[PDB]
Amino acid sequence: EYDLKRLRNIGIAAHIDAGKTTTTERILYYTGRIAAVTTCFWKDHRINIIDTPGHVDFTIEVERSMRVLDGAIVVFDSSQGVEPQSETVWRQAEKYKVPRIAFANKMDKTGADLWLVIRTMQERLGARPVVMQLPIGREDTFSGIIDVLRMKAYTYGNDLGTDIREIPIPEEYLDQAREYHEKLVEVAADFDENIMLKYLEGEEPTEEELVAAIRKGTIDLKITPVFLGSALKNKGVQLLLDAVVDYLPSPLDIPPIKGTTPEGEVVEIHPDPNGPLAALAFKIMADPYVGRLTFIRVYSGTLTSGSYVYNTTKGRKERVARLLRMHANHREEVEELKAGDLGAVVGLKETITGDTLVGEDAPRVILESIEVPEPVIDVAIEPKTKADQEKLSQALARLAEEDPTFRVSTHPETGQTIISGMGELHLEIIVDRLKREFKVDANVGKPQVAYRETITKPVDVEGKFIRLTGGRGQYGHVKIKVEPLPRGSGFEFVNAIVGGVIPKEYIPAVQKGIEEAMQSGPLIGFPVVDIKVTLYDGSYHEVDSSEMAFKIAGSMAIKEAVQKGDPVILEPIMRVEVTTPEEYMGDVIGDLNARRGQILGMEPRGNAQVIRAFVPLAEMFGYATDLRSKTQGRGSFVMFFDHYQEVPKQVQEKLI
Ligand SMILES: Nc1nc2c(ncn2[C@@H]2O[C@H](COP(=O)(O)OP(=O)(O)O)[C@@H](O)[C@H]2O)c(=O)[nH]1
Ligand SMILES: [Mg+2]
Repeated sequence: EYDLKRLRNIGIAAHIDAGKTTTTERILYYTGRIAAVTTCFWKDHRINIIDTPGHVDFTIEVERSMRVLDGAIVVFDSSQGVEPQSETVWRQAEKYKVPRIAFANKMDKTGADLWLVIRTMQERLGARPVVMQLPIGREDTFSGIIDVLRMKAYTYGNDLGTDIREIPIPEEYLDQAREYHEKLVEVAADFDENIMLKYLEGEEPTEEELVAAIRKGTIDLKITPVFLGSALKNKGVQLLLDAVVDYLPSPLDIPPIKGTTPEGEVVEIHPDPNGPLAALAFKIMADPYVGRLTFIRVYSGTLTSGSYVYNTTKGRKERVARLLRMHANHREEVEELKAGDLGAVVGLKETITGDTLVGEDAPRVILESIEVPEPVIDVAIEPKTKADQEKLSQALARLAEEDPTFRVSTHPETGQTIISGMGELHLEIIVDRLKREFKVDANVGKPQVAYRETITKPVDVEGKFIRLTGGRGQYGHVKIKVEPLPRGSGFEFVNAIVGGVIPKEYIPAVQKGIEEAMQSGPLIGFPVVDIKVTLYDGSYHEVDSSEMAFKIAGSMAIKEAVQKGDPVILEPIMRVEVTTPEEYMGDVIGDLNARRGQILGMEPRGNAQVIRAFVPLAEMFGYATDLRSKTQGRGSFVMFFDHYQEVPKQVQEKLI
């Protein structure tokens, strides 16, 4: 019942509106006449449908899902052909090397043009599409579908998925079918030497010979077999299913994932169900009454229900309570998920997405790399009035338990609460989750960039606090040398206090006030960083001293030192990567340069080009629409944090 050869782990890549959801749903319908991953069945194949992100830019989720699916269906709206948006979702497939087939959807829709599609695919994407199918009918007359591989035709009696008849190819479409058949063999001839031979002599190849060669080329990323239909009026879905099993890869056809032994060495992980367990956790979902569901793909070895596993990322042993397969209609409990297969593990306390599971006494290997994102975007949230402020913090602190990659700071100047994430999009869904599904209404603020403040020469300063009746006596007096630290060494404190000069009991108070003051620098009231303070002197007033006095004396001192230390602002600098059609190389580079950018070099990927760059996060507000309207919809970028830099003198004189 389990055969790797017969797994088909796919995802459905689709443009907004192209029909992703409707295609997926109809695929579940047809496979069901018998959720992060939904399993189903087709002619003795298990298809695991990986849910891909609902818009392309979600870059992390993207990487995580493409990694876990094997093949893919790309869906096109055959009224537009390939859109700007359809182009972006192709590049992702191209980017992550995932073997693909196309689906010309919406064939019943006015403007339905198969060839509008096929051409844009060769033309704009450099795709080498192959006509696997011919349509019978046009728009509202789109009646059926011809298969030019097997030279059989299909007709659909209704929009419902209820009437299908295998017909002979109408004589009227018989010339065109014969045309695209020999072209198909012509294509398969590039992948099978004995089909070439057979081609040359006018010998018809076997139906299998032909499928195998299409498959081989689809998988090696050399061709993109193309199919069509209407998901909405149920036409051609079964054939597309058919195609998934035909041409789309099993766990075996794609090269194996790589991971790192604990000695630092990189290994290919090979899909042996009787080899060592190794598995990636790639999504957590909090099922209502089943519990906290944690979705995995198993790369090698077997995962057995009731067993104990070792989480190698968070180095702690977990226990696998139940194993589930999520179907369309129901949940199915299973004893075991073998190499190449997928599902959900129940129980599992401290495992978050990214985490690697191995089998207790198996190699302590690590599949997914490190970097936690610097929280570079801040956002303020005035609640309602103590109203939604009630449950927001309660919902924040469990939401911080399937995302460790975002800060929560209470801003102590004006008062609001501060969430700090990595991207604008990061903060936007965290906001839709706040308001929609955890019922928090509030004044959500505008995305401000996480600026910092530091000094550029050493200082030698003092702070005092001195009260006399108001209403008892107060005294605190320190002296500090503050010097610059290297970029991102952060805070260092040193106590060069002699002996009794400041009584040992007050040093904490000094440190507290120093830290307290460093949360608001003098330039733009942002956090102070990368400095080394040394308390070297001071004084005290013998009755009148106190923790309060020394604390303030430290705030004071610290704030003064920053004003004096030729202070400067630090801003986040992003590593940006722009995917442009080659015709816009120049006009896109100039814009980047115009955002104080600095180019690192364009390597081509596909028939596209990919420009690398450094650009201040501050200048990236609305790059998405700027690119779109400078590549004509066809551009797409990815940003990742790199480092902090001094702002130019111009920008400081501006931010204040
Ligand atoms: N005419 C037509 N409309 C379709 C077809 N497939 C999907 N749609 C429509 O496209 C709209 C959005 O579809 P959806 O699957 O949500 O697209 P998505 O945003 O890319 O996920 C819906 O109104 C669907 O009814 C099709 O084959 N023909
Ligand atoms: Mg959708």
